[PDB]
Amino acid sequence: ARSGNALPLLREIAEHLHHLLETGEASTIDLSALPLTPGDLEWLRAELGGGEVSVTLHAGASTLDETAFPGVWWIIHRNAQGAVTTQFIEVAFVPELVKSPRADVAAARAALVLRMADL
Amino acid sequence: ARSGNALPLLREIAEHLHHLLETGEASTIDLSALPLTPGDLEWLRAELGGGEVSVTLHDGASTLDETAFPGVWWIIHRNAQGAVTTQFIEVAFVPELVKSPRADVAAARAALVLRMADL
Repeated sequence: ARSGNALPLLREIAEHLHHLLETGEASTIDLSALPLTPGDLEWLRAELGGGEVSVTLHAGASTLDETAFPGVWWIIHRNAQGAVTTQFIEVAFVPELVKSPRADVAAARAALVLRMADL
Repeated sequence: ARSGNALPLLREIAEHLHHLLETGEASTIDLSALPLTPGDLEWLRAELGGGEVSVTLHDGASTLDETAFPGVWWIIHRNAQGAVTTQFIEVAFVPELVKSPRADVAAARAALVLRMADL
């Protein structure tokens, strides 16, 4: 039912939280790195619990849910039909994917300026 | 019923975007405080569109939605009764509210270390 791989997973998460706090460096754990059972991932999800912040990223669709441990985010990527393709744990103040990149923000401003000329 | 008074807001947004890029400083446009009609706000929300990131935060609940323009976010907080307490645009790389504070992450680390001893 369970592989026992889920607990070294918790120690890794704790180490990543330490790293985040000391360096500000975020990290990700690819859950497909280990052969986890529906049981392992199921147990890990239950241990981590649910937080107060839920994010949807539209590509397919991803969900980035803060667990009950602030700074620990459960990430599920799904295809356009809803099938899960990959799952990760990200240790971060906010997942990097949520942030608007600088080049995109500059291009946003340009788009807006152009749009203003047609209104 | 539209008054035409939301159109200047596109220029304001474009200026805030320039400011964010040049200075790294986020800005806000307090929509609730402006003399806009409901029609004006619907027009603006429709014009800015929906983007790649949607966030839900659960005191009452907030929605932090990226618009079609990267760096431009539409924020709404409702109290437990559903009443909007604030609605605003946030020009930022990520809204401040989604980030887990350092003190909360430090407590998470302590909690996880303690929990591991029980497994």
